[PDB]
Amino acid sequence: PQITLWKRPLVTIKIGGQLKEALLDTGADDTVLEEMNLPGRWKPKMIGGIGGFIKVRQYDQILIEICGHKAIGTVLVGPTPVNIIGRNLLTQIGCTLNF
Amino acid sequence: PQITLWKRPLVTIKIGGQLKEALLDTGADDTVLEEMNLPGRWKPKMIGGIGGFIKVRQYDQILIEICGHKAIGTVLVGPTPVNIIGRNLLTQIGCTLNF
Ligand SMILES: CCC(CC)CN(C[C@@H](O)[C@H](Cc1ccccc1)NC(=O)O[C@H]1CO[C@H]2OCC[C@H]21)S(=O)(=O)c1ccc2ncsc2c1
Repeated sequence: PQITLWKRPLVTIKIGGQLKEALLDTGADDTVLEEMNLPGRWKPKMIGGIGGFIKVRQYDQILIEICGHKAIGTVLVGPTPVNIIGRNLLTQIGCTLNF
Repeated sequence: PQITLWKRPLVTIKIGGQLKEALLDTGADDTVLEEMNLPGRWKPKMIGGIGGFIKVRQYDQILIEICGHKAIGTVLVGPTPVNIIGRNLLTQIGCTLNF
């Protein structure tokens, strides 16, 4: 699909058996999801943005389906106010900026 | 142009007659630039990011050229970690997401 930016680029994703709404975010290096109880091993990490840093849990090789396009990579879980699909997964679904 | 996302989508902008580097950030509602001097009036504003809220100076109707594409809109100036171009200006240059 083609997504205009009049409104936030929110799309439905599937992760860990759950459906969620997430932002297609070209400004996010990594993918950050709202707090969720994923299984498996993880590593602590801190990511910075406007307002400072938040502490997140890094899970590796996590499958996410973004509007039917499958992807697998690193997913950070923490107290983010928004589900954020970052460039690590946007590349995998063939997403591009165009103007 | 068509921009892939294997690298951070950085572009050169011209604002107030000065060239700068900025990040095309579809996850940002607004455009936020690092501390700089801008001519004209400004109002104190607050914006929230992943790490909290910050104080910014809001400049309205500012000319900004992004990759030779002209835009005129609101530009916030404050302690952002990176110069980001938000949807308020991305829409003006006809920017869309495509996958
Ligand atoms: C460093 C570049 C920007 C921050 C400057 C990075 N952000 C992604 C943005 O898209 C962020 C994503 C975002 C969206 C909404 C709430 C919190 C974060 N949006 C944002 O902060 O926009 C602000 C300006 O306009 C306002 O509209 C949204 C908030 C305001 S982020 O959320 O902080 C982020 C995401 C993954 C990541 N991986 C390593 S660092 C890192 C930082």
